[PDB]
Amino acid sequence: GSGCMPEYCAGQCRGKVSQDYCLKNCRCIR
Repeated sequence: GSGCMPEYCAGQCRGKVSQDYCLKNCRCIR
């Protein structure tokens, strides 16, 4: 995606689904 690097997403957002919301769309899931 755009607006966030993969290392920013996975370094703080848990698991694989919350990471994948950040990778596609730059948000983290509930």
